[PDB]
Amino acid sequence: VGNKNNDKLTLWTTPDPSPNCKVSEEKDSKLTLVLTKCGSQILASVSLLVVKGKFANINNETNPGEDYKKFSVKLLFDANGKLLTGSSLDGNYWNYKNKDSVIGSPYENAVPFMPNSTAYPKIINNGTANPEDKKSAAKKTIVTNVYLGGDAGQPVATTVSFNKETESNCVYSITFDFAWNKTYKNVPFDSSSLTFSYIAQDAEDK
Amino acid sequence: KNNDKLTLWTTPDPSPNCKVSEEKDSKLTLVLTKCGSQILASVSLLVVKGKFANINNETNPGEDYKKFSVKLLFDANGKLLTGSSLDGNYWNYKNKDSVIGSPYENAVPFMPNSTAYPKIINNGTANPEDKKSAAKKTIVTNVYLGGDAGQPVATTVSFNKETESNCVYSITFDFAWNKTYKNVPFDSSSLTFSYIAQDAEDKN
Amino acid sequence: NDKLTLWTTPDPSPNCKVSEEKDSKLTLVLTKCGSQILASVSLLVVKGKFANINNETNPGEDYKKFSVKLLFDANGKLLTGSSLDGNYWNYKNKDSVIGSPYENAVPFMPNSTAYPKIINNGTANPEDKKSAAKKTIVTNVYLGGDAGQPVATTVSFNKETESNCVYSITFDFAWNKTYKNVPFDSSSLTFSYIAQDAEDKNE
Ligand SMILES: N[C@@H](CCC(=O)O)C(=O)O
Repeated sequence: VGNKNNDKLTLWTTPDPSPNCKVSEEKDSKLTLVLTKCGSQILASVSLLVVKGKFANINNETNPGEDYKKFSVKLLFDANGKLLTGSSLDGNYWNYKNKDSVIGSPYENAVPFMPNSTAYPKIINNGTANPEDKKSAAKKTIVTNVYLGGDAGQPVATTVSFNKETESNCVYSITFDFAWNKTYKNVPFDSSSLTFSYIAQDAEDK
Repeated sequence: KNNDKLTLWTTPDPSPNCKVSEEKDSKLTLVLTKCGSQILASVSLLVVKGKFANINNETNPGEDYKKFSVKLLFDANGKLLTGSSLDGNYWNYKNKDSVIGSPYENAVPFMPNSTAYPKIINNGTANPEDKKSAAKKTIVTNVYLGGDAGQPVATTVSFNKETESNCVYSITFDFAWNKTYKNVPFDSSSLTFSYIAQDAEDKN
Repeated sequence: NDKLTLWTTPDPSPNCKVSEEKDSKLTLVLTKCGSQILASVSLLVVKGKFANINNETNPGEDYKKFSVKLLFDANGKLLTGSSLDGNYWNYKNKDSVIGSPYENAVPFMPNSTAYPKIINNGTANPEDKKSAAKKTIVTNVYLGGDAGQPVATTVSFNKETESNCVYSITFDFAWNKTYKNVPFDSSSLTFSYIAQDAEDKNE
């Protein structure tokens, strides 16, 4: 209920979260996500440690199926930038920064942290596959690798997508898709930190 | 009014604004955000007509159909020069999802640092201690066509590499691929990068 | 722009030890964007073992990797065991450094909570498990800015204990290719990390 130390320029999970995320089951993972506002862009840092279930100890020798070689983590946001319930991330410690924790009250508005609707539109598809007015599927996308245990020999194909989701009537979204072709033998899903940026939505006029 | 001199951009949803093969054959979305001593940049390229709108290296083998470059040339004041791939009409400081009413006079603080990224590196028989870095002017990475991890494109961002139109600063995007792509539009995933900024003139 | 940048200078003299004293130029710029540091790093080695890599004539594993460490004290000052010399490691003034050594750069240090110095999980319950990998960024830089000359690059935060350091930034470089007369001249790498907060002043 009010502090001098709360910065509305950082929206985060806290830097050292308790289990806060669903990969396979409730609270089976720690998502560390920091969104820092640098004006027109968000500067983001993401790492995922899964602490129990299917992906806490990957073994594709003993679990060869394709459902054991990929998963997705979704953040769904409403018109005001609030986290919606169908999200992978629990909202309890998803809030503006105060020291190494969150502000006293849940945030009302985080639109300026949302991926820009104009740059990253949710998309309409009829007929005209190309009148040369065609809009970019890929632009909403960052494609890279993270590395399990910070080992360069354990890559995981990582796709960050902006405003790709429609679930729970969301207006904005950030999706992390992880997938690997290597057949990993007893490798915890513990991802190296990934820096990325996206163009920010502006605050509403009045 | 709402005009933000901490962002220099193409607008987030540009009309065709770029030449890859021919005039206005592509949409370059480039956002430069000033974070003091560094520029934070996001770039994506959609080509909407010509050679690279639908890559088919089965029907177009050989290497002029497997690479191209996009150049931004800047003068002493950071203004976009005419030989640039990018058209300057909607290259300007931000105003609420568009550009400011008038063309900018100065964007030096957005330019790649001359000291960090000197125009000409040629280390002679110079002493080791005096040697300058060719690679430092360079970022080497991949973007992915259609946001598909199986469609990589070797991407080099180069700073102050260009001499064209007697430019003092430049940003170059070189794209190339070895995969023989069958009907893949050049529609690149977004690339985040940073570079060291030139200081403002005089009393900075 | 000035107390918000901690750097090597953009065009440094030899300032770094890879094999021997002042055998390399580390360009490191740390820019404060509030809760995160925005970083650019590039390494040119100008003499010794790694100035002209030849793994045909020097096949051993000690010729195919090396590490560059920055060790920091409680106040964020560079400690002497560091690879980087502290003479031109300071807050920015134009394309150079301030007249006097800095007293405090805690707000540039990698967050202790996000990147704990010792965090090992013998007799830890799942919920209490701490991440080795989170302290890590793993990527490639490219020698000469050539896409055919990759170097596996790991940036690690608060991994070092040397000289009783409180914070650290480590650059590990390694390659499997057998390079024949390739100077170690790395392409620039952008990265960010979560920043330590300034300590509470007047309570
Ligand atoms: N270097 C500028 C900075 C302007 C400011 O910080 O307001 C000046 O003092 O002229």
